[PDB]
Amino acid sequence: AKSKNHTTHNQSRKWHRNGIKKPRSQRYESLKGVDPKFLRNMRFAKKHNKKGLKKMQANNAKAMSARA
RNA sequence: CGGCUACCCACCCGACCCGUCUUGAAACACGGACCAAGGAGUCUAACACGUGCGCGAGUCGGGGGCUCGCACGAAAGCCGCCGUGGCGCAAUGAAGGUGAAGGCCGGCGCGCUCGCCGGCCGAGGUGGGAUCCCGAGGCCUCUCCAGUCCGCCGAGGGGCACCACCGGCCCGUCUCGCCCGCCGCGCCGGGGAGGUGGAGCACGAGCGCACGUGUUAGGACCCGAAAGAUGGUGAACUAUGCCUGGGCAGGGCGAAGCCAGAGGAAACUCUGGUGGAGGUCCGUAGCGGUCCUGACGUGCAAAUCGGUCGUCCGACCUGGGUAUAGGGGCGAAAGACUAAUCGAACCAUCUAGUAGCUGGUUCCCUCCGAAGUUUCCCUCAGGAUAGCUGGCGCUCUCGCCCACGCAGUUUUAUCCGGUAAAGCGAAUGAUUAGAGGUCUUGGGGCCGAAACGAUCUCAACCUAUUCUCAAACUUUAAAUGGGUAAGAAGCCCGGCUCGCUGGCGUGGAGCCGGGGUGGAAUGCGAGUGCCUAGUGGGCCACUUUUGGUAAGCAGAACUGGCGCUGCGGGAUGAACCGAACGCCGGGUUAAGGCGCCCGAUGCCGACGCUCAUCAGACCCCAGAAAAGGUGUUGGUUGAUAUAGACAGCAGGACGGUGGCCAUGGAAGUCGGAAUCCGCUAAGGAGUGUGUAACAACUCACCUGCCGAAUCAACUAGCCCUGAAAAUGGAUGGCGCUGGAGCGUCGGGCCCAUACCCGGCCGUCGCCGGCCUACGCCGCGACGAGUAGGAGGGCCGCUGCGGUGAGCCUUGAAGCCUAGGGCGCGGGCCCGGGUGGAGCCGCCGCAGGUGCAGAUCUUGGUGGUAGUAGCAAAUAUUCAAACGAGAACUUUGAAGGCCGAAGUGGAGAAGGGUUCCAUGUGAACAGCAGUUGAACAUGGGUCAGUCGGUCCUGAGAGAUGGGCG
RNA sequence: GUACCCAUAUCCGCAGCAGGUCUCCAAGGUGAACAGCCUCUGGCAUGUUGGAACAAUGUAGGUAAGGGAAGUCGGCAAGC
RNA sequence: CUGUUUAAUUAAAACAAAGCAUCGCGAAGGCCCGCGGCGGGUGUUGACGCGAUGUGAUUUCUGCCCAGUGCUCUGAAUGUCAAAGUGAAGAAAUUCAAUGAAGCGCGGGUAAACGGCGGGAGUAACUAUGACUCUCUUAAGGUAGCCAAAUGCCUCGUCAUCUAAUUAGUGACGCGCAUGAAUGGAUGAACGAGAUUCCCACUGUCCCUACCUACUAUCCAGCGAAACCACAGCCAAGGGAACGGGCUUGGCGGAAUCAGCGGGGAAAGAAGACCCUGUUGAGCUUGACUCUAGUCUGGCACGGUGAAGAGACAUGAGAGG
RNA sequence: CUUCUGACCUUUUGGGUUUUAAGCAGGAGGUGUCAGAAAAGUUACCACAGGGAUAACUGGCUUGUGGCGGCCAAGCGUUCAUAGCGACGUCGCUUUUUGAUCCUUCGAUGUCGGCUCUUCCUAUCAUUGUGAAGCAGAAUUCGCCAAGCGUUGGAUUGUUCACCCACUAAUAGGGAACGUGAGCUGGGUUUAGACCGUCGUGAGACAGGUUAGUUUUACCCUACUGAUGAUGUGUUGUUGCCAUGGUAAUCCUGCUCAGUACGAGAGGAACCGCAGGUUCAGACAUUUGGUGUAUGUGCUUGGCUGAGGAGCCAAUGGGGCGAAGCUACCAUCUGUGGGAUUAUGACUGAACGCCUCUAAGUCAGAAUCCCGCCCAGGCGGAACGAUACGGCAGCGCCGCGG
Ligand SMILES: [Mg+2]
Ligand SMILES: [Mg+2]
Ligand SMILES: [Mg+2]
Ligand SMILES: [Mg+2]
Ligand SMILES: [Mg+2]
Ligand SMILES: [Mg+2]
Ligand SMILES: [Mg+2]
Ligand SMILES: [Mg+2]
Ligand SMILES: [Mg+2]
Ligand SMILES: [Mg+2]
Ligand SMILES: [Mg+2]
Ligand SMILES: [Mg+2]
Ligand SMILES: [Mg+2]
Ligand SMILES: [Mg+2]
Ligand SMILES: [Mg+2]
Ligand SMILES: [Mg+2]
Ligand SMILES: [Mg+2]
Ligand SMILES: [Mg+2]
Ligand SMILES: [Mg+2]
Ligand SMILES: [Mg+2]
Ligand SMILES: [Mg+2]
Ligand SMILES: [Mg+2]
Ligand SMILES: [Mg+2]
Ligand SMILES: [Mg+2]
Ligand SMILES: [Mg+2]
Ligand SMILES: [Mg+2]
Ligand SMILES: [Mg+2]
Ligand SMILES: [Mg+2]
Ligand SMILES: [Mg+2]
Ligand SMILES: [Mg+2]
Ligand SMILES: [Mg+2]
Ligand SMILES: [Mg+2]
Ligand SMILES: [Mg+2]
Ligand SMILES: [Mg+2]
Ligand SMILES: [Mg+2]
Ligand SMILES: [Mg+2]
Ligand SMILES: [Mg+2]
Ligand SMILES: [Mg+2]
Ligand SMILES: [Mg+2]
Ligand SMILES: [Mg+2]
Ligand SMILES: [Mg+2]
Ligand SMILES: [Mg+2]
Ligand SMILES: [Mg+2]
Ligand SMILES: [Mg+2]
Ligand SMILES: [Mg+2]
Ligand SMILES: [Mg+2]
Ligand SMILES: [Mg+2]
Ligand SMILES: [Mg+2]
Ligand SMILES: [Mg+2]
Ligand SMILES: [Mg+2]
Ligand SMILES: [Mg+2]
Ligand SMILES: [Mg+2]
Ligand SMILES: [Mg+2]
Ligand SMILES: [Mg+2]
Ligand SMILES: [Mg+2]
Ligand SMILES: [Mg+2]
Ligand SMILES: [Mg+2]
Ligand SMILES: [Mg+2]
Ligand SMILES: [Mg+2]
Ligand SMILES: [Mg+2]
Ligand SMILES: [Mg+2]
Ligand SMILES: [Mg+2]
Ligand SMILES: [Mg+2]
Ligand SMILES: [Mg+2]
Ligand SMILES: [Mg+2]
Ligand SMILES: [Mg+2]
Ligand SMILES: [Mg+2]
Ligand SMILES: [Mg+2]
Ligand SMILES: [Mg+2]
Ligand SMILES: [Mg+2]
Ligand SMILES: [Mg+2]
Ligand SMILES: [Mg+2]
Ligand SMILES: [Mg+2]
Ligand SMILES: [Mg+2]
Ligand SMILES: [Mg+2]
Ligand SMILES: [Mg+2]
Ligand SMILES: [Mg+2]
Ligand SMILES: [Mg+2]
Ligand SMILES: [Mg+2]
Ligand SMILES: [Mg+2]
Ligand SMILES: [Mg+2]
Ligand SMILES: [Mg+2]
Ligand SMILES: [Mg+2]
Ligand SMILES: [Mg+2]
Ligand SMILES: [Mg+2]
Ligand SMILES: [Mg+2]
Ligand SMILES: [Mg+2]
Ligand SMILES: [Mg+2]
Ligand SMILES: [Mg+2]
Ligand SMILES: [Mg+2]
Ligand SMILES: [Mg+2]
Ligand SMILES: [Mg+2]
Ligand SMILES: [Mg+2]
Ligand SMILES: [Mg+2]
Ligand SMILES: [Mg+2]
Ligand SMILES: [Mg+2]
Ligand SMILES: [Mg+2]
Ligand SMILES: [Mg+2]
Ligand SMILES: [Mg+2]
Ligand SMILES: [Mg+2]
Ligand SMILES: [Mg+2]
Ligand SMILES: [Mg+2]
Ligand SMILES: [Mg+2]
Ligand SMILES: [Mg+2]
Ligand SMILES: [Mg+2]
Ligand SMILES: [Mg+2]
Ligand SMILES: [Mg+2]
Ligand SMILES: [Mg+2]
Ligand SMILES: [Mg+2]
Ligand SMILES: [Mg+2]
Ligand SMILES: [Mg+2]
Ligand SMILES: [Mg+2]
Ligand SMILES: [Mg+2]
Ligand SMILES: [Mg+2]
Ligand SMILES: [Mg+2]
Ligand SMILES: [Mg+2]
Ligand SMILES: [Mg+2]
Ligand SMILES: [Mg+2]
Ligand SMILES: [Mg+2]
Ligand SMILES: [Mg+2]
Ligand SMILES: [Mg+2]
Ligand SMILES: [Mg+2]
Ligand SMILES: [Mg+2]
Ligand SMILES: [Mg+2]
Ligand SMILES: [Mg+2]
Ligand SMILES: [Mg+2]
Ligand SMILES: [Mg+2]
Ligand SMILES: [Mg+2]
Ligand SMILES: [Mg+2]
Ligand SMILES: [Mg+2]
Ligand SMILES: [Mg+2]
Ligand SMILES: [Mg+2]
Ligand SMILES: [Mg+2]
Ligand SMILES: [Mg+2]
Ligand SMILES: [Mg+2]
Ligand SMILES: [Mg+2]
Ligand SMILES: [Mg+2]
Repeated sequence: AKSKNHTTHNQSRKWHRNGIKKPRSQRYESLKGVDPKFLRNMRFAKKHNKKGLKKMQANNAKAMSARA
């Protein structure tokens, strides 16, 4: 009662049927796992961007449109 | 005259018997004698997903009620103040409980990491994103003005679905914090800011019906066990008691008791009779069954027969009645017997019990098409999980100087490794040998009373060297290989925000706006989701490799193949070498081959080698080495030959010197040291022949005749030796020798389903037409296939609603058919003949729906075959009769057997009319029959005194009683 | 109740199956005898068929010159 | 010894058996059955009996071990000790303590109860063998006997006899792998359908076969099946699932047959009884696991009357260091 | 599941207070078969579903082990490497030893040994023909062609093997599914009974020993043996031929040769021949012996026919003789030559001016081989005979024409 124990034959020819493609990798990669201190920085950074970035950036857009 | 045909026959070539387990099937693996009918994935519940329909934040009457009692009405219809209820619309906590809105602007409180107020909008934002919109400019017959109208658009705008990310909100917890509320001021509530767990929200998509697939529970694809439980039936065989009856020829051995005689003093002894005891001896019936391992062994028989046997007054044999009943009985004990069954009887039910295990698993065509691997399991014949497959789609991309994305690939850069190899005078580990040196000893020798007093030697040590190694060593270090990059997600500029960081407006991230896509080669359409079958027993080949002596052995790596696969070669084959398959006509080739089987060299083919008394003849491959050859053929390196070798013929083979060792010979000749010189042409102070010794003689050495190559080693091609196995045999055979062998090649030639060209069918894709739009044509690329999956079937069987002014007694169904056809088929249509009363087409619908098998079930018939076989116990013959008919019936005669423990005369149990007569001879009697126990008709069993009835026995059984 | 078989053909054994089954009566000769053999009373046609011939092998039986276990696991079988 | 047994493979050396032992029990008992009752059986019985075993005539014998394992007797002797009962803490559920039946452990006996019975080293005026001596050691270390046996591996042990020759048979030897005393040892007249060897007589068992009879078998008259059967049946070699009939290449091959014969058809019988797997079972056994009838105890009821003594509690007085 | 810890935690079901219990969060108590069942043995009385995924028997690959060889030459062999051996090493062959593997069969291939019987191999024990020896003769040893023909009788053990006695010319080695069970035998192994020893507390085990223990069927096809036959020649018969197949003869002794050769002697040959024998084959029955049912003859037991006479029955009643026939190595008879050649020995003669058996040529040469002699004669053929009345016929050769 003895059988062939382990092999890796006929494995590459199975793997390359559908193809060994890459893992997609879309834009704006997943941001979990990054440094919590940096993340606590960047969240308040974003919400205060969206808070105070109206007036002076609108001024600078008017200024750069007047220049060009 | 034409004709395909399931008619028959001839011929060439191909051609092993199907189904399944299997890596492998024609297998000396299993199932199948033949034929007809039956025969296997159904139904319900539940779930998931896809599909079709209706309604839609709803939906559903499936439970009831309502209508007159009408076949189809067990239908259908209605309810809505019948929505009770299911599922969903809201999740989350263990629970107490709690429970999804933000954005934009203006202002205030220190706008302070902070809260409040006022207005408006309303599910935030970033990058892609089908579509839509706008549009510079572009183009339509003289020049001006014209409008629709035409179409491409660089670029720009809003942006569906969906994807990716950030931000927001709810609930549970954790951390840090301060403020507010007051049916009552408290170990009371409410709130804030962060990081986390959630099956969440972030404008909802379900519900009902039906169909498909898959999974699970059910007898659940079909058949299959040894078992277990419940409840009953058996002691007619057998086991053992008990009761009541029955049975056992003759003989041999000769105890107790007795008698007589003799002896003795007594005790008692001796001799001859009588006597008839024995779990006693030979042997009959009876009972058993040892041996022949005899006969038989599809028998006479599901345990017999024939010889030969054991025991027969006994623990004997035996009939009837009666008792003991299944985990129980009984057992002189063998686990034997208990109705042909016993190491747990028989019958029915639970029961269609269970099975990871064998066997089977029924119509066609089209398309796609595997795996025998990872992990886990009391897992190792199995399952779950990934991987491989198929189906269903969906989202984009095309068509009208350049795209998106991708890659079993290369290049250009750039990293990584520690194997092949190499290395030890580089570490570690082993290891050979020589040389040099003088510190250290011990040990040898010598000068010496002794002294590192001096010296020689030894080992050890060190120094540079030298030979060989390493999977568990290494400085070095390949080839093959692995990753990344080769641009708009990128550059560059400018600015805002940050509680993070901090000399610094510093760093880093994020956000916003702007600017310029031509950034290696080559090829292609890509991305993505669901469901899920089969698979989880492998094997071979090149190369690299582990264990082993080795294997057609076991175990690995990379790639291919076989399995799942044909075809052309290797004769024959799974795996080899070419090459992969729709059906065909022409041409060409591949791998191979061209004496003849057998298509092609039937070339005035090229060059050489080899003769075998066992030749040789093509990867895998199907038998051979070490060694040797003056067999021949090349080749290498030397040595001789013109001042003549080489072998052949001819001449000699001395002298100082019978030199010396000896006096056994030796005057070169068994043995010993040696060894010079002269003459020459050269002689060896003599190789040997032979006289025991003296001697002729030769060899070494020398010279003539001679005429041109010769000698010695060594090497590799063919061939030979080495070479021996069982039935007679294998380059395939026949054969084959100026080849039909070996090696080198050439020119022609042969052919596979490969390639090309052309036709035809189908699939797929890309379309085209306002012609069954589910049809029609057009274009082009392709078609293999087991397990498996889908699609189509105007394939088929049976039934139901609809329809064909369907079909038929002027002949339907079914059956047969050397008849005519169609389709690639499933099958069908017509003709002809039987046949005698129902049948089909189409659109839907619903199934107990299609046979070769399952040692399938039932029914029938073959081959074997007019065969084996009608043989245990001696045996018949003649005449006559009745009769269609006489080996068997009956009578006579004759000859026989059974031979009184019978083949006789009568009974018990059992059988039930068989008893008897008459009549028949169809079937039965295993041949026949006038016969019978066969069939048909009709008869026969007479009792106070024969027995049952009556009695009790072994026992069985009722009331009283007790238990249940 | 009373027939009949009571068994190599009326029972059981799947049957007209050499199997099995309970008892009584039992002559003459030989002989010890109901031993085996032959007759008599009393039954019977040879046991589910016949004819022709006399091969092998058989199955049952019987002899053998010399030697007497040499055969064979064994004197098994047969013979004394 | 006679007897009996596995009917349908064994006839025995097995079984019983008389004889010998051993054990329980004086009836409110032993040993059993039974679902149940003082229901049955032994029992219509009473130790010369009933019940349960071992051994197996007589004759002669019955050795040594209580360590293990059983069995048994003994005492609340004292550790362990279950319900119920007592007492304490607590609002109570509950908790704790003391007391403590059987049994277990402690102690005694038993081997005609199961069973068991050593190995070294030296040592005698030729060598060997070794009575003796020392040591470790167990509970005891095989005593009387007996043997290459039915028990002895090595093994065809060694010697003698038997035969020409003997792995056989007998007789003796004994540090006997691993003999042995009721697990019975050793003899032993009679008898074994028991097993083995040799001798005499006898013979077809043989050298060596031959013949004869009966019944078949043969042919014919009649009447006639069954097993089995993919297809059918000539061989060599090769390859192949590795030993073809069928494939390939060769050898070759005439219809239809009868009587034989057993080489083949890996013939036919039978889903291998040997082996392995199964998470398939049944017999059995015990110091496997989980239980249970039966049984031994303790408690509570049925369950009463009379007398006496005490353990300890309840109360207070006196001694008490 | 238990246990412990943490919160002024939650729930403890009509509402409260307290005990208790449940819960959240995180630590421990174990699953060593370690992703975790709680677990002893035996079956020879066994059963069931299966496996050739998996042993025992053969077959196949392999050749360590076994057996059989070859090369080199240190030595042994009085001297002397190779007459005969040969270490140290080394290369092979064999499948008759054992082992390895699991490829085939587990819905069965009957398993050891013996008896009988056929054929084959050669790695030759003897015989024929030869060569070499440390071959004087004899007796041996080693080689070559060579498997034609032989290779026995017995005691033991079941044996293969082994060992022994005796014969012999010699007691060679093997294969064919470890040939051969529808041929036997069943002694052993290998069931169920039983005993003994060891082991196990036990059911029981023991390639430890002893003993008793059912061996099935052929009529199918092929093969083989034997017998009818079948095709063509018109029929049919006689006489025959031979293609092909089969093959059988073999060995020893005595007497002369001769106690001669040879040998110091002890010892001791060979050829031709002449007698026989062994083994085998083919016959045959005059003799000898069997057989005996001419049921031939004559005794004889018991019974039967009244008795003598004649007979009969007793599964051929017994035994005494015995015809014919069948038969025996238990009687007798017969068994035979030609050719090419192998091994070897030579001749002539080059290669190689010599030599040489070889290179071309030749010769002698045998139990081998083939044929003769001897068996059977084919989908093989000859030569010859007669070739169909009766009453028409019928049938042949020749000529025809339709
Ligand atoms: Mg596997
Ligand atoms: Mg299987
Ligand atoms: Mg296999
Ligand atoms: Mg097949
Ligand atoms: Mg089959
Ligand atoms: Mg069959
Ligand atoms: Mg049918
Ligand atoms: Mg509601
Ligand atoms: Mg059970
Ligand atoms: Mg039961
Ligand atoms: Mg019952
Ligand atoms: Mg009875
Ligand atoms: Mg007696
Ligand atoms: Mg006697
Ligand atoms: Mg007798
Ligand atoms: Mg008798
Ligand atoms: Mg009997
Ligand atoms: Mg009998
Ligand atoms: Mg028999
Ligand atoms: Mg027979
Ligand atoms: Mg007697
Ligand atoms: Mg039972
Ligand atoms: Mg029975
Ligand atoms: Mg079923
Ligand atoms: Mg069933
Ligand atoms: Mg597995
Ligand atoms: Mg797919
Ligand atoms: Mg490495
Ligand atoms: Mg290396
Ligand atoms: Mg499936
Ligand atoms: Mg599997
Ligand atoms: Mg392998
Ligand atoms: Mg394998
Ligand atoms: Mg497969
Ligand atoms: Mg493939
Ligand atoms: Mg292929
Ligand atoms: Mg081919
Ligand atoms: Mg080939
Ligand atoms: Mg082929
Ligand atoms: Mg073509
Ligand atoms: Mg070519
Ligand atoms: Mg040709
Ligand atoms: Mg050469
Ligand atoms: Mg040849
Ligand atoms: Mg296809
Ligand atoms: Mg009618
Ligand atoms: Mg129709
Ligand atoms: Mg029809
Ligand atoms: Mg129906
Ligand atoms: Mg059906
Ligand atoms: Mg059918
Ligand atoms: Mg089928
Ligand atoms: Mg069948
Ligand atoms: Mg049938
Ligand atoms: Mg039939
Ligand atoms: Mg016959
Ligand atoms: Mg017949
Ligand atoms: Mg008869
Ligand atoms: Mg008449
Ligand atoms: Mg008449
Ligand atoms: Mg008759
Ligand atoms: Mg008689
Ligand atoms: Mg009678
Ligand atoms: Mg009849
Ligand atoms: Mg009549
Ligand atoms: Mg009558
Ligand atoms: Mg009647
Ligand atoms: Mg009267
Ligand atoms: Mg009376
Ligand atoms: Mg009663
Ligand atoms: Mg009467
Ligand atoms: Mg009878
Ligand atoms: Mg009888
Ligand atoms: Mg009488
Ligand atoms: Mg009388
Ligand atoms: Mg008298
Ligand atoms: Mg009869
Ligand atoms: Mg005789
Ligand atoms: Mg005689
Ligand atoms: Mg005699
Ligand atoms: Mg013997
Ligand atoms: Mg006898
Ligand atoms: Mg006699
Ligand atoms: Mg009895
Ligand atoms: Mg018997
Ligand atoms: Mg009693
Ligand atoms: Mg005694
Ligand atoms: Mg004792
Ligand atoms: Mg004690
Ligand atoms: Mg208590
Ligand atoms: Mg005491
Ligand atoms: Mg001594
Ligand atoms: Mg002793
Ligand atoms: Mg003798
Ligand atoms: Mg003997
Ligand atoms: Mg002992
Ligand atoms: Mg003992
Ligand atoms: Mg034939
Ligand atoms: Mg063959
Ligand atoms: Mg092969
Ligand atoms: Mg073969
Ligand atoms: Mg062979
Ligand atoms: Mg066959
Ligand atoms: Mg053929
Ligand atoms: Mg025949
Ligand atoms: Mg036969
Ligand atoms: Mg089976
Ligand atoms: Mg398993
Ligand atoms: Mg059983
Ligand atoms: Mg409560
Ligand atoms: Mg309450
Ligand atoms: Mg695990
Ligand atoms: Mg068990
Ligand atoms: Mg037993
Ligand atoms: Mg296998
Ligand atoms: Mg095998
Ligand atoms: Mg088979
Ligand atoms: Mg068989
Ligand atoms: Mg066979
Ligand atoms: Mg021969
Ligand atoms: Mg054999
Ligand atoms: Mg036997
Ligand atoms: Mg035996
Ligand atoms: Mg036995
Ligand atoms: Mg016997
Ligand atoms: Mg035949
Ligand atoms: Mg001939
Ligand atoms: Mg005579
Ligand atoms: Mg005579
Ligand atoms: Mg006579
Ligand atoms: Mg007389
Ligand atoms: Mg007279
Ligand atoms: Mg007379
Ligand atoms: Mg008479
Ligand atoms: Mg007579
Ligand atoms: Mg003869
Ligand atoms: Mg010659």
